[PDB]
Amino acid sequence: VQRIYLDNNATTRIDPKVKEIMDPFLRDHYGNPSSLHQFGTETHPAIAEALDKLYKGINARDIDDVIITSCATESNNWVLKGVYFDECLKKGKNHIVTTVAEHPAVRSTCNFLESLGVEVTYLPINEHGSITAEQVREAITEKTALVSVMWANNETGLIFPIEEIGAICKEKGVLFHTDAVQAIGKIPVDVLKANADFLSFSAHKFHGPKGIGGLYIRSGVGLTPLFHGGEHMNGRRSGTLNVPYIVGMGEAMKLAVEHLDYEKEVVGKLRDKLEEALLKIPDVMVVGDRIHRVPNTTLVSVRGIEGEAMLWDLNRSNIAASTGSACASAHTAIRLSLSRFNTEAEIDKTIEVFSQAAVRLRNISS
Amino acid sequence: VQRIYLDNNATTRIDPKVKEIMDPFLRDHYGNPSSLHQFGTETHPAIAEALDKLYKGINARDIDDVIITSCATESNNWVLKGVYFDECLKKGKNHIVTTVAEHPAVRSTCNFLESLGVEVTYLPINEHGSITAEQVREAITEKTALVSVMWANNETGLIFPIEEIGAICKEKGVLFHTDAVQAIGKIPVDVLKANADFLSFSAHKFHGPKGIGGLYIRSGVGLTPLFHGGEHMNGRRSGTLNVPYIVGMGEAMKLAVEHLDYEKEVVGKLRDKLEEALLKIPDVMVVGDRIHRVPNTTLVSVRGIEGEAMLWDLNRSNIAASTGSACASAHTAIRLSLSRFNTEAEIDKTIEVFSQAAVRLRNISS
Ligand SMILES: Cc1ncc(COP(=O)(O)O)c(CN[C@@H](C)C(=O)O)c1O
Ligand SMILES: Cc1ncc(COP(=O)(O)O)c(CN[C@@H](C)C(=O)O)c1O
Ligand SMILES: [Cl-]
Ligand SMILES: [Cl-]
Repeated sequence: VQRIYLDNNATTRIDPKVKEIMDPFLRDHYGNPSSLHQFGTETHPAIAEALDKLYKGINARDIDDVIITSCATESNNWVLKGVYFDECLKKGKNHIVTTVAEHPAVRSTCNFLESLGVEVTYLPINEHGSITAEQVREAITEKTALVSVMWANNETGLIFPIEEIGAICKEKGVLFHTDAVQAIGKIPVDVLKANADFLSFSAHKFHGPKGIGGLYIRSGVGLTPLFHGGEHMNGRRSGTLNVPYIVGMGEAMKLAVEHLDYEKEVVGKLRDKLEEALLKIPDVMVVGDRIHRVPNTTLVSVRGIEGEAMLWDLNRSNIAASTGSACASAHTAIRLSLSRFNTEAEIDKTIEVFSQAAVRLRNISS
Repeated sequence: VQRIYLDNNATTRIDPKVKEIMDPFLRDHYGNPSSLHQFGTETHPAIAEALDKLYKGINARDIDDVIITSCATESNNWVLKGVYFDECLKKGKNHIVTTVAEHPAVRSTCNFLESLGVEVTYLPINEHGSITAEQVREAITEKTALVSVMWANNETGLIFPIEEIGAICKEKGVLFHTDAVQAIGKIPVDVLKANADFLSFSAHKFHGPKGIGGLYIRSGVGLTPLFHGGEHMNGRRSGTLNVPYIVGMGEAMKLAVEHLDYEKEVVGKLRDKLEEALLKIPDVMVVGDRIHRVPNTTLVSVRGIEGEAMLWDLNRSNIAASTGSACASAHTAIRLSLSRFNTEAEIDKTIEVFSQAAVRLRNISS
């Protein structure tokens, strides 16, 4: 059996170099880095190289922190609730502005904060598919504690006017956070260009293991810890370090940025090949803008066929893709998200199987 | 080089069967369980067997939840802060009772809760080395939201009068939580005998990977989530599942309980061998009770030699142990904590190296 994985915005395959670099810390070098003997200290070099790969991966400065978390969801919860106790409760700024397209890790936590009496403006999405950057400008009152905007959307792949919103947040003097999970590995990420005080990212989206993530914190920005115990990570996130996953996530970061040119020149080209081959068929239109998109994702709608149906028939031919709410009723569309491991042959066969399914389910609808 | 690891209360070695069972989910079966295609569903059986190994490992019922967390520190933070928003803020019960020997993951979070205006009684430790169970009885006011007591101490190995305290907490109708990290693998753990509403445990203490843990929640007990997003784990802890670490932690639980008789009949006997061989030398006395201790840990003090000194000289001979504050100034003592992989030969050589060091540093003190 030869199956084709086109759902890399749900999770990615661990790169062999990553599993490679992780194995020894699951095998013989199992010491706790917080220990003082050679079993602990023995682990510090590889840890430092990992963190340096991260700093250099997002262009963070040695003055800043790149705290290692359990996942991007922990990073988002820690940002929202931390700036809640920090600014909303203890500085009055009882307002947070974000988008309606944020991951449930953001939207749901902001919903909890509304439950705590916080006023939140969820910025409406336009027809182009992204935020204007001026929506936040007209949105920032004088009691906004934070602006949170994802770097790129997980369903549509649409990049957002970050860097611009970073400049606006610097101007009005307000905290800036970006869920950058779908940006790492796809497009370059610069915390300094973005004027971001907080940045989130999850490892299993650039071919690292699930269950580890990272939160970037600019120098001087305070964030009341989500994990108390105050021993690890300058006290900001307690708990024994996931040494293996840390190392492998450093290597996953490195390999991810070393394939950026490959991601746009090759992976994006296969995206254009598949997508363009797919809209040559009756009633199918891509959801959202096509120009400012991450190279690897396309989200297309189909005739009078729900997304889950094409997911089922595609699954029966061993091709994996997700759904994605689209335009209006929702109706659910197909999200196909490539990676650096897919080939053109897989793409041709995905167009074959796709068209066969389209006329199959489309004909059976009568 | 042959080095001897006697710091299993800091972390343990991943059992080969665990790395074995984990490998495929780092290799070919990398799908996100939240996905609907065969890559996601393909992972559900091994996940279910893992969770069943956990439930059966702590004698939890199918009605209860055993939520998978990032570590025991996340579990403790989630318990304290969750019952804070649940009971202290929204039921007035602005009081929490715990011990002074709790892990910093507990004590530090309770310190944060005091910062939020919560009254906390940190129960004093006695000369026997444990809590009375009646200390909580005389401590439970009518506005206590929760009692938190570790099952066994990480520095001394002393088991605590759990089950008794569980009965007291059932009587006065108050929430009961136990940090059971040092109990798993060492002694049997029964949530039903303990009348515990919340139980914490970390995986890397029974030969699983660092960076995954578990929190047991009795049926009907509400706990406002620390991770919002509400997709995973009945919504109580969002974030993509650490499929590999979940599987391996299930197997680590299983193998841990299948070696309980070996842990007491063999590992405890090697503990008694080393410890008894060690107090035959001048001014050294074990810290705390010797009867009700986990089979694997001993904490001994030495003459006029700080603990860190013996740690250094032992490290130079490639033997790993930790410290542990003891009695009075502190002075710091030696914590040696065994595992199921140590042999008698290692113990004899640890007594040799130990005595040589004792007279070495002891003589140089003049
Ligand atoms: C009782 C107890 N609870 C919780 C923890 C922390 O577990 P995590 O790192 O997975 O959150 C520990 C670690 N102890 C080690 C640090 C020691 O005592 O040396 C512990 O002994
Ligand atoms: C932008 C973004 N942030 C955060 C997350 C969650 O990451 P963790 O599970 O490591 O916390 C995701 C996952 N997306 C997947 C679920 C999807 O869109 O299908 C995401 O796309
Ligand atoms: Cl918090
Ligand atoms: Cl909370």
